[PDB]
Amino acid sequence: DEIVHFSWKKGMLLNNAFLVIRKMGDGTFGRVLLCQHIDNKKYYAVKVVRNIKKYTRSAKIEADILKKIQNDDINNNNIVKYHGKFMYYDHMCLIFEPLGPSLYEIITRNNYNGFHIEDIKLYCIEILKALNYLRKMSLTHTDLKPENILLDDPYFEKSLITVRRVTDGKKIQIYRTKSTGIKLIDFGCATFKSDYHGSIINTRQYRAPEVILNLGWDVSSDMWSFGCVLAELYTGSLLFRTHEHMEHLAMMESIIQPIPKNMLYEATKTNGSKYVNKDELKLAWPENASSINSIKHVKKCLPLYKIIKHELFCDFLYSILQIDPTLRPSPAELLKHKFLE
Ligand SMILES: Nc1ncnc2c1ncn2[C@@H]1O[C@H](COP(=O)(O)OP(=O)(O)NP(=O)(O)O)[C@@H](O)[C@H]1O
Repeated sequence: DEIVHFSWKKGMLLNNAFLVIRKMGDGTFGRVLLCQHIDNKKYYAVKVVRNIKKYTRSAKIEADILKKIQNDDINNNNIVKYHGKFMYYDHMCLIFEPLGPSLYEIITRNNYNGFHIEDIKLYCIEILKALNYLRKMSLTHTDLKPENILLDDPYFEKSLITVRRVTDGKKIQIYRTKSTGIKLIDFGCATFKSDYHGSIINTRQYRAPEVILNLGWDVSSDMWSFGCVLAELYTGSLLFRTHEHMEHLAMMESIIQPIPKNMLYEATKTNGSKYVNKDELKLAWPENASSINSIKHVKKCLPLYKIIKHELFCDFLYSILQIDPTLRPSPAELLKHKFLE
């Protein structure tokens, strides 16, 4: 529950500097409050991490990672501006720039309809600037999702526009934002090239095939998540609506492409073994399904080209959503794609 988070009140004075105004959002580890500094009058987003000692330790690592990637670009290379940290008694507090709602929240306000394709193009360019920078810093975010991409404008300036819905061609109204600038947040699980690599990364629905199949992962795993984000920005819904790995894997074959024979072979030697039919070198589907509903769910999955009506964006998305991680393009290469010109 969200009651587990830091107890606050309007008019609170944190560390003899920050005046609490309101709550901006909650995670599972931290509560983010909008604060005004009493010395400079500037506004900040203060993330108050929970009392627990293990979350304090990870927040320190998060602070450390954030500090390393702060730069002098105009838009901070589309990475959330981090200004420093302090302790409020037992609480770790991280100081950020104040940002607007997530791209997910905007989807929610738009009735889970996708953004207009013109706006998708611009969000895409801006997210890629951030990913290209992280690549140059040898950093894998590991938690790319529309919830972790915030609108640069904290005032959320928008107006209603008319769009033909992608599914049926029905004329509907959605919100277009004035600003198209974005910032990446939530660098807690972020991993440098030289650092330790965990077995499971990503939010389940944005998880890369090589992570699920336990084949080892690198910075190219972020690229798979990015493709899921983009599909969601277009349709307003998750590309992979699932809660278990086996179903998730079978969905990948129905929507994108069959899993490369070499990857299924390398999976038999790892913890991805339980997903592979060793003899036939194929997915253990529908053998290892959990119910008939799970099978009907995977059967109901349309291939990507039926979902993505735009031709250049479809080609763009297939480039990204490559099951083989070695075949995925880098952010630098994607910025040269015809769709973004
Ligand atoms: N700079 C910011 N400006 C405005 N809102 C923010 C900002 N940073 C975070 N938030 C909001 O606070 C929520 C939690 O931020 P986050 O850094 O993800 O917290 P966390 O608990 O450490 N990680 P997670 O458990 O994965 O959410 C986000 O989902 C946003 O809604």
